[PDB]
Amino acid sequence: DKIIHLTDDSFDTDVLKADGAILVDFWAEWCGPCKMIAPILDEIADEYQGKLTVAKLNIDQNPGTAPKYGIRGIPTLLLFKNGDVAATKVGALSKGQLKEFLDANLA
Repeated sequence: DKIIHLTDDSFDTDVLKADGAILVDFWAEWCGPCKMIAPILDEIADEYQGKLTVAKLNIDQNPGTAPKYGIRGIPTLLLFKNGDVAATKVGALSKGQLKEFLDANLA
Protein backbone atom coordinates (compact mmCIF):
# COMPACT_ATOMS: atom_id res chain seq x y z
CA ASP A 1 0.00 0.00 0.00
CA LYS A 2 2.25 2.80 1.31
CA ILE A 3 5.46 0.79 0.78
CA ILE A 4 7.46 1.20 -2.46
CA HIS A 5 8.56 -2.06 -4.06
CA LEU A 6 11.92 -1.39 -5.64
CA THR A 7 13.68 -2.98 -8.60
CA ASP A 8 17.20 -2.40 -9.97
CA ASP A 9 15.60 -0.27 -12.73
CA SER A 10 13.37 1.83 -10.45
CA PHE A 11 15.94 2.55 -7.70
CA ASP A 12 17.30 5.87 -9.09
CA THR A 13 13.78 7.24 -9.73
CA ASP A 14 12.13 5.94 -6.54
CA VAL A 15 15.02 6.55 -4.21
CA LEU A 16 17.85 8.77 -5.53
CA LYS A 17 15.52 11.33 -7.21
CA ALA A 18 12.97 11.52 -4.33
CA ASP A 19 12.58 14.91 -2.65
CA GLY A 20 12.65 13.64 0.95
CA ALA A 21 13.51 10.78 3.24
CA ILE A 22 13.31 7.17 2.22
CA LEU A 23 13.96 4.12 4.44
CA VAL A 24 15.23 1.28 2.21
CA ASP A 25 15.08 -2.32 3.48
CA PHE A 26 17.52 -4.70 1.79
CA TRP A 27 16.14 -8.22 2.39
CA ALA A 28 15.66 -11.78 1.09
CA GLU A 29 12.92 -14.46 1.41
CA TRP A 30 15.08 -17.06 3.27
CA CYS A 31 16.11 -14.45 5.86
CA GLY A 32 14.18 -14.92 9.11
CA PRO A 33 15.06 -11.52 10.71
CA CYS A 34 14.03 -9.76 7.46
CA LYS A 35 10.63 -11.42 7.85
CA MET A 36 10.52 -10.44 11.56
CA ILE A 37 10.80 -6.73 10.69
CA ALA A 38 8.51 -6.75 7.61
CA PRO A 39 5.26 -6.14 9.60
CA ILE A 40 7.05 -3.51 11.67
CA LEU A 41 7.91 -1.72 8.43
CA ASP A 42 4.13 -1.68 7.60
CA GLU A 43 3.35 0.07 10.91
CA ILE A 44 6.15 2.57 10.38
CA ALA A 45 4.83 3.48 6.91
CA ASP A 46 1.53 4.35 8.60
CA GLU A 47 2.94 6.28 11.58
CA TYR A 48 5.53 8.17 9.55
CA GLN A 49 3.40 9.23 6.59
CA GLY A 50 4.30 12.81 5.73
CA LYS A 51 7.71 12.41 7.25
CA LEU A 52 9.22 9.48 5.31
CA THR A 53 8.60 6.72 2.74
CA VAL A 54 9.41 2.98 3.22
CA ALA A 55 10.84 1.05 0.27
CA LYS A 56 11.98 -2.54 -0.09
CA LEU A 57 14.46 -4.16 -2.34
CA ASN A 58 14.77 -7.92 -2.53
CA ILE A 59 18.44 -8.72 -3.15
CA ASP A 60 17.84 -12.01 -4.95
CA GLN A 61 15.24 -10.75 -7.39
CA ASN A 62 17.25 -7.55 -7.81
CA PRO A 63 21.02 -8.39 -7.36
CA GLY A 64 22.67 -5.23 -8.86
CA THR A 65 21.72 -2.60 -6.29
CA ALA A 66 23.04 -4.00 -2.93
CA PRO A 67 26.85 -4.12 -3.71
CA LYS A 68 26.84 -0.42 -4.54
CA TYR A 69 25.86 0.47 -0.95
CA GLY A 70 28.42 -2.15 0.29
CA ILE A 71 25.70 -4.43 1.74
CA ARG A 72 27.10 -7.67 3.19
CA GLY A 73 24.46 -8.74 5.73
CA ILE A 74 20.66 -8.58 5.82
CA PRO A 75 18.30 -7.06 6.82
CA THR A 76 20.05 -3.70 6.24
CA LEU A 77 18.04 -0.50 6.69
CA LEU A 78 19.56 2.57 4.97
CA LEU A 79 18.00 5.95 5.50
CA PHE A 80 18.16 8.43 2.56
CA LYS A 81 17.68 12.11 2.44
CA ASN A 82 17.36 13.38 -1.11
CA GLY A 83 19.36 10.42 -2.46
CA ASP A 84 22.30 10.32 -0.03
CA VAL A 85 22.59 7.80 2.83
CA ALA A 86 22.11 9.53 6.22
CA ALA A 87 22.08 6.48 8.59
CA THR A 88 22.72 2.72 8.48
CA LYS A 89 21.22 -0.05 10.59
CA VAL A 90 22.24 -3.68 10.19
CA GLY A 91 20.22 -6.65 11.53
CA ALA A 92 16.80 -6.98 13.16
CA LEU A 93 15.45 -4.52 15.74
CA SER A 94 12.11 -3.82 17.38
CA LYS A 95 9.41 -1.23 16.56
CA GLY A 96 10.64 1.01 19.44
CA GLN A 97 14.27 0.54 18.39
CA LEU A 98 13.40 1.46 14.75
CA LYS A 99 11.38 4.47 15.89
CA GLU A 100 14.29 5.74 18.00
CA PHE A 101 16.60 5.28 14.94
CA LEU A 102 14.15 7.24 12.77
CA ASP A 103 13.35 10.03 15.23
CA ALA A 104 17.09 10.69 15.72
CA ASN A 105 18.12 10.59 12.12
CA LEU A 106 15.07 12.28 10.59
CA ALA A 107 16.97 15.09 12.22
